[PDB]
Amino acid sequence: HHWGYGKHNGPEHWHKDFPIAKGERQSPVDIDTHTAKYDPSLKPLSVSYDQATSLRILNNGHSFKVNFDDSQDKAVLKGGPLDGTYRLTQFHFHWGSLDGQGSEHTVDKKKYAAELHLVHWNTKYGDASKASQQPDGLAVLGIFLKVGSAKPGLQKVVDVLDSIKTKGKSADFTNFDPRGLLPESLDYWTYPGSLTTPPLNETVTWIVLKEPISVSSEQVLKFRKLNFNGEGEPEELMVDNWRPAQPLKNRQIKASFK
Ligand code: NA
Ligand code: NA
Ligand code: NA
Ligand SMILES: [Zn+2]
Repeated sequence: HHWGYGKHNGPEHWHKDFPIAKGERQSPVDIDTHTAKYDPSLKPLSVSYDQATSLRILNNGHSFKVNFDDSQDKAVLKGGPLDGTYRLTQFHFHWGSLDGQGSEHTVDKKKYAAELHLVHWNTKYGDASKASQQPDGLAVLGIFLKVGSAKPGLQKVVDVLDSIKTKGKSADFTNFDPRGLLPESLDYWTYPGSLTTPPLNETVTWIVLKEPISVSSEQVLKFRKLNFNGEGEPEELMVDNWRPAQPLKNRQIKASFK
């Protein structure tokens, strides 16, 4: 009886195995754009992805994930709310059964069709496992997806999904450039939060970009052909793999822009 997104194992059940699910710094949250305070001292955000080296893509039964070779000082996030340097290790997505839902964060209660999470670890902790345990160990760059015009840089991802349809499948996935997934603006909101999947560790600085990327209906439809199940099991489409907004509790969301 593994955690998932269904009626009997979904987000409302997670707290039994992972009591931190009811903690003080859980993610995602609704971003109240009127309450968020512009912070004129945030340093400029620096997203330096030109030497990123992708390795493999996987269906883990909960999302699809592209892992990067993070053994060297390449693809890094710094500045903004962050102290030091955070190294990209993987990205994955959350998406809906319909275009009107799928994101984890919301903006004034608005749900986007999907959300991209680029996950980075603080290099002061040596690798991602140790970093994942520290209160300032991880930084996730979150990017909303809306349905409209195609995102050309997503197409190479979309086209490999047929090869990882079911849980447990993986494939080599080299030379993917995550710069092709970024919007024009780096305007963002930031707050202290958690992983949005078990174990829900409260170790993430969230940086959520204001500007969504547009992807086509056809691109997101291909996400929805993935399966939660393993090969040979009854087909359950991988859709609505998003955790809803959690209580903000005492937290402040800061804006990088006026
Ligand atoms: Na990792
Ligand atoms: Na853009
Ligand atoms: Na769900
Ligand atoms: Zn995620």
